[PDB]
Amino acid sequence: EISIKIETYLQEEYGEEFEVLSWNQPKLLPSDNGAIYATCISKNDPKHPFEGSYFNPEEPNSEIEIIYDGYGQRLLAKQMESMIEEAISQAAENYYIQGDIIIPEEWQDIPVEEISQWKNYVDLCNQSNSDYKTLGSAWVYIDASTMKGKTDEEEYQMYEEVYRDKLGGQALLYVYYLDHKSFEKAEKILEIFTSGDEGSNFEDIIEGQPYFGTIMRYGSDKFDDNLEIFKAAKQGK
Repeated sequence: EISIKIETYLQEEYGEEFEVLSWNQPKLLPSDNGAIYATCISKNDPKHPFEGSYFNPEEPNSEIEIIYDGYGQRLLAKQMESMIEEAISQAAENYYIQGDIIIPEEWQDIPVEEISQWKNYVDLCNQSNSDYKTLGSAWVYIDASTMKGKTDEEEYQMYEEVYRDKLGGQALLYVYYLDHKSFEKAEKILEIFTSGDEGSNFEDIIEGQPYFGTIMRYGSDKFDDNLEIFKAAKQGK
């Protein structure tokens, strides 16, 4: 089975045990043996899945080939999530922070021990004022019923600090203020699918809910959208 091959590889490669929640192999005919896209979790971080790209050869008992396992990428997402959580955990009780960091083909060969250190990743991304890479995006989903009463100014200031002082490059922030029941349904989907691959029913749950979307550009200490835009977005108008 393809799942067991992927699980066995990840465990042998990284020491921990993993689970392939699901996998996908787009192809028009069953005869095509295109790339296999697997949604995986480590048992130690079971609520935050990551995608890996594999090829499974034709003949029997074939050892699975790795296009890109996605684990170095996941470790970078885990850190992005952690740094945002330092602010989000003071703003609300229930939430889901989804890191969306994509390592390009050029860097996939870099050893995981090297690339997974945030400092090295930022160095790789920040080449010049003309040659830079967006570090990533954070998709934060908050249960609006469980806010901790920090003022809008205090909340915004904390995010500004994470993006300016902690992340260290060009990055985007999305904060959805979902109603309780919406959040709880959302969370169940986010636990088993990666960023962007949540599905149409997820899009239906979050549609119309108030959210704030912005970017802190390369060489900028502030977000493109000021406090006033944040307050308006948080109400929804």
